[PDB]
Amino acid sequence: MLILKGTKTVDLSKDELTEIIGQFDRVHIDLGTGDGRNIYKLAINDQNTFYIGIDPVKENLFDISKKIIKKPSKGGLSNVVFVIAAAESLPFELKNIADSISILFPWGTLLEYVIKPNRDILSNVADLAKKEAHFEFVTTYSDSYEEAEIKKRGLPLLSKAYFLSEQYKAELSNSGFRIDDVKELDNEYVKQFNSLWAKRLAFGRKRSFFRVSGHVSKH
Repeated sequence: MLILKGTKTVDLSKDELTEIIGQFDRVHIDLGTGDGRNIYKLAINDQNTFYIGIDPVKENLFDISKKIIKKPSKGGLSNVVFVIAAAESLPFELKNIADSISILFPWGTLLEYVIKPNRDILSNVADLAKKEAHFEFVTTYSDSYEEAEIKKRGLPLLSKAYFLSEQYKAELSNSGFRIDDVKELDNEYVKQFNSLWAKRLAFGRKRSFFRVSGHVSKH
């Protein structure tokens, strides 16, 4: 398993990970975490949870990664690690570790995995979580082109009706996710997030966002 220490990637063993999370009552995993700013804000405000942000593009994380390793007086944190990995190839070391898991504003292939949904991929995501872990997926089209691309490929259109459908619910269930709630949210809700991408979404044109949440049932 590869983690980020500043701008450098280093190996982290299962045994090392175990020792780190031993100091926390809860563990949260944010998949496709982006620039790290969402995780940073959560972590600084909740020192009783260990936050794992996973992203395949390490350069997206450099700035926040450099911040978390500073002294506490300069913004350093001890309850955050950034894992460099993709949804299609998650580290075995993260199996059965999370009390909660989020996928926030995914785009491209990750978004397709969530909305189709891709059973094989979501099953591997569910494997990261402990029995009955909380989950939330928050989705929207990134831009008109992405909307057109997903639609051209014959993928389902993002709507509350679709996420409420018996078919989506059954498919997520087969992947190990029990949907408890589906909400349509607005730009104002998104303003709560701290990532640059979320700010751009929140303050840009009016857009529909959807939150599907519940608990991991696979276990």
